[PDB]
Amino acid sequence: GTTYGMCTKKFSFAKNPADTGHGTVVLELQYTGVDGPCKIPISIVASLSDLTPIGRMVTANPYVASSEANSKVLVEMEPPFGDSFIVVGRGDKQINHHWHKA
Amino acid sequence: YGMCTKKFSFAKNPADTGHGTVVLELQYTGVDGPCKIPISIVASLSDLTPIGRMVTANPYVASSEANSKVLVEMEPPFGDSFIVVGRGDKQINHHWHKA
Repeated sequence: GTTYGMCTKKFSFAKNPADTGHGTVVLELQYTGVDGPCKIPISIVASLSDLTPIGRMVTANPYVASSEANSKVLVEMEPPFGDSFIVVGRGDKQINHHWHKA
Repeated sequence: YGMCTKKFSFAKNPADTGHGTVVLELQYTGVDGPCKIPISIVASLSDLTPIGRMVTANPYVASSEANSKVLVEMEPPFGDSFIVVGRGDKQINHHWHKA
């Protein structure tokens, strides 16, 4: 079927975020789980204490495409001016990467 | 990271989600990744102006590694439309109907 949940397992940053030539950043994620297809819990936040989404996901609503473990997904994003964190996963699964834009 | 240059294929029959969208599993054997997938919804093969909405907006082939699969979700208009992936002699298409 096509009833997909949020991915339940940890991701890793397979390649750390890098700037494009059009004012965005791209980040390669690797998914450790086998519950794909599943929706990636990714957002950009002001701090780890307030996970209100800010910034802009350019690759919006990305999915892990497969139940195969260690699948990779590339996400393009536009962090806000100033400080933010890219956060993937929730609770004890959460990984984070700080970003500063001047 | 420009547009992917090679022809894609669909891994399975395009699937109605029930909530008015279509999910496609795109396969790619090119080695020019990471690259942006040239996918859109159009009214007809004669007018490729994008219509509808990309739910999975701006999807990419994730790296230079061949043999990947990318899940794309799109909201076509009600009625007839075409899913189109690729350009020119690389273009593939699928006629979609939404009721």
